[PDB]
Amino acid sequence: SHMYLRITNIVESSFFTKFIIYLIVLNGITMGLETSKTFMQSFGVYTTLFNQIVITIFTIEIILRIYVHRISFFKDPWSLFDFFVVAISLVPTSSGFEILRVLRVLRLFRLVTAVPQMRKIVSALISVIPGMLSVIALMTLFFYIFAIMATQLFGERFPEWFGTLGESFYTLFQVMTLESWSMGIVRPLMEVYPYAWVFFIPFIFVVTFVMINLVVAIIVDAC
Amino acid sequence: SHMYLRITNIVESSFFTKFIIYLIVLNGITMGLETSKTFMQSFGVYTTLFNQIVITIFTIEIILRIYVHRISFFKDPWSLFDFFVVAISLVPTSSGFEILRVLRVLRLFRLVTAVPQMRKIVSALISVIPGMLSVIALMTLFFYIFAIMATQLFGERFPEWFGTLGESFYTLFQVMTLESWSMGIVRPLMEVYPYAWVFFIPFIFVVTFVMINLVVAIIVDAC
Amino acid sequence: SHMYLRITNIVESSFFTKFIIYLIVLNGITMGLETSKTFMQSFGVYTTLFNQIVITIFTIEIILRIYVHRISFFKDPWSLFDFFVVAISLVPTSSGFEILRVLRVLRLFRLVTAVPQMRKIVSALISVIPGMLSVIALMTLFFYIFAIMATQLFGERFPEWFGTLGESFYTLFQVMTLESWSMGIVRPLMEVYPYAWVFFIPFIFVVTFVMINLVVAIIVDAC
Amino acid sequence: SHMYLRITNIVESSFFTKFIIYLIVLNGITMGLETSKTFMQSFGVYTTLFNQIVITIFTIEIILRIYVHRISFFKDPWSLFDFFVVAISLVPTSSGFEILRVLRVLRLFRLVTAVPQMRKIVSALISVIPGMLSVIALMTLFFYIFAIMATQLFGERFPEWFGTLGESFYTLFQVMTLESWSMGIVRPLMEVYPYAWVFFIPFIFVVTFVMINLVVAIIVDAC
Repeated sequence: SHMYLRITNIVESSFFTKFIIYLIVLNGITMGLETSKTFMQSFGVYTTLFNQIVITIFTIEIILRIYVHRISFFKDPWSLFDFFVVAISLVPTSSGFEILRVLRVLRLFRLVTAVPQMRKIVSALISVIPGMLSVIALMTLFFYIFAIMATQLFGERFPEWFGTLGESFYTLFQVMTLESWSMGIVRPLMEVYPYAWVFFIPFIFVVTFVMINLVVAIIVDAC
Repeated sequence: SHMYLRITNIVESSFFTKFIIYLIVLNGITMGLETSKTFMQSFGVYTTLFNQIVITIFTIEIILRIYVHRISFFKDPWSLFDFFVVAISLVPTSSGFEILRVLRVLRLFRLVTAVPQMRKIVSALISVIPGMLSVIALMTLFFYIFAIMATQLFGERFPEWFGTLGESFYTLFQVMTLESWSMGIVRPLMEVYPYAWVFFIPFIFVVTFVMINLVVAIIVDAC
Repeated sequence: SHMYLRITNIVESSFFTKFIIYLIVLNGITMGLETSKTFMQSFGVYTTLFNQIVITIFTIEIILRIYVHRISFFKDPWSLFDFFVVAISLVPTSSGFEILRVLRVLRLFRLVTAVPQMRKIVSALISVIPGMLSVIALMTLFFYIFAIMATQLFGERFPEWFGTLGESFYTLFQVMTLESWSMGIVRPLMEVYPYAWVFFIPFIFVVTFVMINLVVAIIVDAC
Repeated sequence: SHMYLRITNIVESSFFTKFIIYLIVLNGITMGLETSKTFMQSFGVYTTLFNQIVITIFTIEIILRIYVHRISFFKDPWSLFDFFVVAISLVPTSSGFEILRVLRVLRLFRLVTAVPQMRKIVSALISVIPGMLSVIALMTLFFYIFAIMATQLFGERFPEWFGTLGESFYTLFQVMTLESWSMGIVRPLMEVYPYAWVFFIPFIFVVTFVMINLVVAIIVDAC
């Protein structure tokens, strides 16, 4: 435990944290810049290397933290995130699709993990998630039922919006958000199915009512 | 109570319920695939056969439950649903409209009945319904008053959106959801009726205020 | 007080009320019908006379109520409404504009006055109005300030939406409701005024924040 | 305290305040008319003259208040506003941009300062601001992360909406307000990026959930 505690002193050290938070904010500022074609035609490679540096440093740091915690680590939501967020950043710039190449910017999310209050907020938000799964389940069931009916009621003449179980899923979500649901979807639809309003108005009521209730439940049970 | 009790311990059995819930999730998955033209051609008839089976099994099951409960059953909302939902699934594939054929997917709602907690949610939600009928009535009255005025104020030059008492009902509901209410309806309407904004702004106010007051009456009462 | 109390017995009588509520619902049903060109080409005049009858009866009834209450009447919000709602219905079908001819249907609103619970609801809703005048004032001030700035910043090149203090008032309200504020108004506007987003985003924040607060105040102060 | 106290009893006087509030509502009305080209031509110069007068009077008044308070004044938010608001009104009509010329109508905001209750409202509102900076920070971080990813995922083929870190910022805010988010942006985007819905639906979820959780944290804490 000499080398160990010698490390634990660095890892648990203040300098360490602040230093990582420093690279987060420094790297974060560099990715908004590496966004400019112009800037990349100047300080282009600079930013590229600096990004390679930061990631190395972050791998070292992720390793050091594994020593000091080991099993305790792979049971920490926050460390697990930082783990997978750096691994993605590790996948070679080439091969497969550029998703990984873009998901890379997900590292700036470590400024939520590497900073309390942010952790508190995020924790507080998520705390509610579990209490809504009963409703979130009821909803997804509802959506599935209707998406199926819409695919087989309008997918024929309106393939763009309902030709597929998934196309219907997307359209029904757009209707839920109320986004041009009438001018954009139901009016056109009615030019062929005069009673389509019988399918959609009720759908907008249930989904709305639930959403509203879902919130009134949270507010109400507390105070 | 010889044959009766034999029937009851089965109907009232754990196996029974779970077996019914299993057919729900199986038929449910099957109707999702039955949505695919490809699968329709590559695994169709079997799916068609499976559906007929499920419904048969459900009729047997619905009968067994009326034995074990009789008059108790017809007074249970949850069973009444399961009743009418399977009945709809009974009407022959042909004849009349295909809605009865598309309405069958409504059986997947038995998973709300056959599963507690789901029952609780749906119960919790509906519990509020009656506590809003006063407002829901006031609103519907409001809508009727305005739908009539708009039909006779704009239906002449704007048949599509207000030519009928019901077309006005639809448009006013769209205005309530605030969907394209200005670019879509009022701006165009004003190209002919410069003061039309005198009709719609107040309407959007009343309807909005009431909606909000409605939700505020709900959570406030809780704390 | 013999003839008087003899009247007061009729006016305060149950039969009376129910009888007026009967004509309300009967007349209300007739105005939704008198909405159909077809129906008016059949039972056309019938409905016309029946509407004349109802209004006469309502004038008698309004007179009888003045006797029984006198000064107490012109201090009753509900009676005052019924008063002005019938007077409008009294103005000759001809002369001036058809507004009066259409405002006529405002009488069906007497089913809110002529029925408790409806009265309660409406009373409960309005109860809050006075407590929001401080905010409603702040808002209108805000709107006036911005409507002025927008008229003089965009009315030049965008006269349809801001060429007038009032055109700007309408557009700013549409922006508040968030109705195609971006695609419809700001994007187009930015094709000429690159920083227009500096005027509108802040406007959407203030207006939104306030609206939200305005409600959180109500909810919160109670329980 | 000879000249000082003479100055104070005037500045601290009822007359003074009311006189200032009177000029606000007068100048306020005047700027509404100054909005009319007709009035501009039919009553213009007088209006122009009146405005110069008002501002002079307000400078005198702003000076008198710094005497009576001195260092106390510069530490008062309400007076600081009135200060900077009149200063802007001082910059010569010409030179630079006309914004300083349009920003003058911001003086009508002194009616929020010069009138209590208005001060209270604005104070009550702002009181909450600090109690949300944790979330407002988390959100802005979120927006930055996504604005960067979208600029490099769609800015190439969709310059208008995502070609710049800031164009993406604008579009993502529009998506947040849910304005044309589907018909307007995602549907079109999918014509090239079929999985783009994987980016936007989750974004609309996080942003929505947080917004709601935000308002729920506010009223709950109150009861």
